[PDB]
Amino acid sequence: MGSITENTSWNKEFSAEAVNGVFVLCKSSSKSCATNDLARASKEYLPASTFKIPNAIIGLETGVIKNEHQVFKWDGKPRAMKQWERDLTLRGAIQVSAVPVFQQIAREVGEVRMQKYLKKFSYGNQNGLEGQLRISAVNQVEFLESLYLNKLSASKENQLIVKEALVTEAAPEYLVHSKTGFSGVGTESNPGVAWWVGWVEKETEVYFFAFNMDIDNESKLPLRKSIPTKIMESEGII
Amino acid sequence: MGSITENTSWNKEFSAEAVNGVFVLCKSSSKSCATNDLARASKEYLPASTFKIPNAIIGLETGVIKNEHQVFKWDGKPRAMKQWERDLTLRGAIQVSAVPVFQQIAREVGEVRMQKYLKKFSYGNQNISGGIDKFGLEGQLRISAVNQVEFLESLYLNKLSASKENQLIVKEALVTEAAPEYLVHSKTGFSGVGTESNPGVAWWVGWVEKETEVYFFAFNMDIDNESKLPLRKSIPTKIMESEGII
Ligand SMILES: [Co+2]
Ligand SMILES: [Co+2]
Repeated sequence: MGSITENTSWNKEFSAEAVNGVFVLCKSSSKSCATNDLARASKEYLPASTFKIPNAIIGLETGVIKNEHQVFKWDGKPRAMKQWERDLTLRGAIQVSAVPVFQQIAREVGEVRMQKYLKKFSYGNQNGLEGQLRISAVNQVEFLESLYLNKLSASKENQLIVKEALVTEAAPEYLVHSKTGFSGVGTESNPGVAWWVGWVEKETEVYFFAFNMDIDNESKLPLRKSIPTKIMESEGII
Repeated sequence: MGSITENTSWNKEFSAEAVNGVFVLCKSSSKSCATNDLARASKEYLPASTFKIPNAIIGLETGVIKNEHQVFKWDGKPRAMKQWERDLTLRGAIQVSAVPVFQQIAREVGEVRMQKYLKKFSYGNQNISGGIDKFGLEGQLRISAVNQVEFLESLYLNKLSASKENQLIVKEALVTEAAPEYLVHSKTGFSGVGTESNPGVAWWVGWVEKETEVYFFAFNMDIDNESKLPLRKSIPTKIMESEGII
């Protein structure tokens, strides 16, 4: 966000769970973010399901998604996960991380048009067989800020629609917009990535966060939520 | 639309607690509603804090509220509730039910423009007389449950005489519980207590997004004792739970 600061005490939470990752946190009025690893904060990883955010905005922007009330009806073919084998709203599709739904959105937007929006959005970047899209935590928090401030190259309507769909928790005092990613299990040599991106609105303040971690045990996935919670709890947030 | 339908069956929980109230419930796809009392459903009551919903939209439309990231700054003047003595966002001012913040908005909106948008929303009997900004809590403005539900349907579907973006802002301001399987939008209302013949009213109005479906509700009850209040939340819940919603 301009200047990024190291908070090495955060690493205690990671080390207690034997997890290699990075948490990035930004207070909105600060225009400067904090982290546990300076080098890993700006390091680019596959967005996985977190890509469903810029996906949903382009999908609306192109008219591929007509409006917020559009249902994505199940065609009949057996999908990879059971949770996906039902009709879905926009929030439904996002929260169950229904890949096929967004694959179909991605097809009828197009590879070139998608790329045009990703450029404008400044969402991650590309790299001679393919070169998959990767994104840095620093880029996530920058991304979500522009989404929150309504400052993306999209209508405010379309940004607002996606934001409600990103609502994951709600209490009288705070509102949590978040999205999870998981690229798959990996090895110790070559690990998968787990994401949690979002922001926490509390009081008159806003905190943007991007967390990622190496994952080589199925069982450690839920840690993508406890590490960022325990840090934000002791920071004095939630 | 479709219809409303008395179902005395729900009265169970009301008798259970000696509560004179009404629930309206409406399946959106079915385009139809269901209640315990057709008579009380159409009976118009003081909106109280449920009135913040319209006031938010009128405030956004009129430019009074600049946008969703507007901060309503606390001057340092004492307020009736500890919870109001802090700076507030839109969601904040709606959640803690901050009377003075919204009273300020009503006054910057004016009687004229408050009539304008309230006419356009078909909000209640639309009658705002008496006091420039008291019409919600202890004024002349009154609204039915069915009307609440009607209004809230128009909000969900962005059908109001107000821009979509302002409609979406307030819709987010109303999120009160989020789960993977469903989302919840509501406001509470509460006019006061006691009798001297005439008892107070207590509202809970919202809608629930469950899978592909969505259920609109408005609820009110008669309150003469302060304690039976949480039943404004719990009773409508218990019924939705039985009907299989949450
Ligand atoms: Co928000
Ligand atoms: Co909603």
